Amino acid sequence: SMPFPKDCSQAMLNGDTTSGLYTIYLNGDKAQALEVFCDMTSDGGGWIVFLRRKNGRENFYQNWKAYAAGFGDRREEFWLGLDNLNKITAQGQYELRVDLRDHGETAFAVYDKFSVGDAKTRYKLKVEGYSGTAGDSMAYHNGRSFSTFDKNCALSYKGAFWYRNCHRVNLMGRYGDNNHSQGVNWFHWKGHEHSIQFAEMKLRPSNFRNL
Ligand SMILES: Cc1nc(CN2CCC(CN)CC2)cs1
Repeated sequence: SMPFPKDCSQAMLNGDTTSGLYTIYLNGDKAQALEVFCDMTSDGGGWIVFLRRKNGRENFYQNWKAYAAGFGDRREEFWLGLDNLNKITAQGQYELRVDLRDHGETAFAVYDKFSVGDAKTRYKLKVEGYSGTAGDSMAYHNGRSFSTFDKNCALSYKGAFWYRNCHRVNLMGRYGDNNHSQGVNWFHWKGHEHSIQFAEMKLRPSNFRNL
């Protein structure tokens, strides 16, 4: 086992094949512990989950400081934090996976390259190299800074995201809200008048597939 695994891929290879809460260590530093939910089952596992929507119990209409730090219950609905995502994605080349489920239908998107810049970039999104069944709805968002109501699409749609003008992905939108562009949307799968029941965003090293 690795003593200070830097992501859920290093924590998995530690043999641990059950999804749930694990400690990772940013940059392998024992003083930078972070509790994360590891999805150890989806497409070979090793995924740090950083967003989960499943029941509408948690409020995602939150401010910059909340999006920077993270909020919620890692075992249920939560947001890991942009500062965490920046520090994880700085460690190497990561891939993004998005898992969606709504009334029994499932879809996914993988982006071979995923990074989140630091606070001086307003946590700029990079997403490249799409494959999947959900449809490439993140391309629209590529290179955009993060937006909250206090730093306007966030205000106008009551969510938070790497907004442009405004969105094709709104996974931090209002749960069960089928009003145009208000809900948990992935436009190229279910459009803007269909709020998705279940959504996860997760990351792991892009080289995991052949390590
Ligand atoms: C007493 C505290 N509550 C939190 C909330 N959230 C931040 C940790 C995690 C994101 N990195 C999701 C949950 C942090 S410290």
